[PDB]
Amino acid sequence: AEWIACLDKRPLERSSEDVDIIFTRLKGVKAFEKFHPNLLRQICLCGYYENLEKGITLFRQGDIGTNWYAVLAGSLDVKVSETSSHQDAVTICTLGIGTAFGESILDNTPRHATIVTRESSELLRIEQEDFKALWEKYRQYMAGLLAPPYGVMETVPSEKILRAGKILRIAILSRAPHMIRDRKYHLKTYRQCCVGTELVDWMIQQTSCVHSRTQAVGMWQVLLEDGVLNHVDQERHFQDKYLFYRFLDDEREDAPLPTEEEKKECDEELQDTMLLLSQMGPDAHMRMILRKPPGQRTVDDLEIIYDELLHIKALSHLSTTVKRELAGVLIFESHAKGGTVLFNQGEEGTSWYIILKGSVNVVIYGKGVVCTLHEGDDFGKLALVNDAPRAASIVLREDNCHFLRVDKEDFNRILRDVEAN
Repeated sequence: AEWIACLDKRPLERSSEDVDIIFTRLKGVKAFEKFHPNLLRQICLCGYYENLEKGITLFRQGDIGTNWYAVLAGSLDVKVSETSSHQDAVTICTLGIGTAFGESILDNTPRHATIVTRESSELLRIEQEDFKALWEKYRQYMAGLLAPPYGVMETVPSEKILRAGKILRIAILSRAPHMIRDRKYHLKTYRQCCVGTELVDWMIQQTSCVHSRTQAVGMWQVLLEDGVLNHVDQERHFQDKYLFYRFLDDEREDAPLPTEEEKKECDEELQDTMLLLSQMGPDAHMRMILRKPPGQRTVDDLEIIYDELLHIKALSHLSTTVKRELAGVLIFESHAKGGTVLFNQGEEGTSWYIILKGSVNVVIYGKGVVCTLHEGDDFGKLALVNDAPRAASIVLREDNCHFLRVDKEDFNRILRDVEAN
């Protein structure tokens, strides 16, 4: 609440002291995590703070705009009308925490849409003049965030996960050496690998009971999806079964040994590693489960899914019992190539989408890109209660986008199923 007072101060009277407090609060904004320190600094020096209650119209389709924004909290509905009356505006999508919008002020272009707060919200705003100055001075650090024509239409293991893989392999080679070895299966020999069930066994017994095998599976998956732990053949998902997996370091015949320094390192630096995977586990697990058809999920899968839906803000306007039923019906879909068209304006639709990873461009004929959506954002909700065709097109803005999808047939079945009480 301190940063708010800093932003509520005049720009010219802001000490680099204030700038530091505002900076800290803003460094975490999804749309900012890719900003050059100096850029995010300028913003802290010229930006303002707005707190809006639900139901307020920030601005209207057809007007000349005055500010650029970043959602700090709450969410907003983007509405567009095909007529001349705002009465005919339908909600196209919803913007959430971390998303920015309003860049059409750069060339004085009239707003393509009407934005209405959907709930109590907090925004960071930058006025026209300032924003234009910033854009000219930090363009290359923005061309990936802004919709065309101000930005562009579109745009191996991790480093942390690659370290956890290292740290576990040594703890296993240290405490349970017998776990990594050549294994004979069917007149064939698999070199230096581990066994699914035994990895789970070992994870549970190490620090923290981890409470369950399922939890363990999610945590190992975190490594297998990032490529540090791979199924001896190719499988994309980790299974608590008699299947062989291999760590990266064991990819070559000859391999170095944890030369004490590491062991000393692993020793101390292992505890947090488990806690880290523990945190990152539930997600990886859900995306592995949702790949199973609605009728092939165990009582346990649905719980793992449910647990995670509770963290999805786009679903916070739904009853617990409703979200419970949703786990057995949710659909998951990813697309590897940017430029891919999820659906086009004019097509029938019956699906509501929520973004898990990536971003998309919302295109409306004759106008172009009216706004870009990111993680946490959702679109197509109108298709769950209305038969009108898609009022816009959705195009992937980058590679490897993940989505959560809810279809109208399944949503209604649930809504009435819950009327049975």
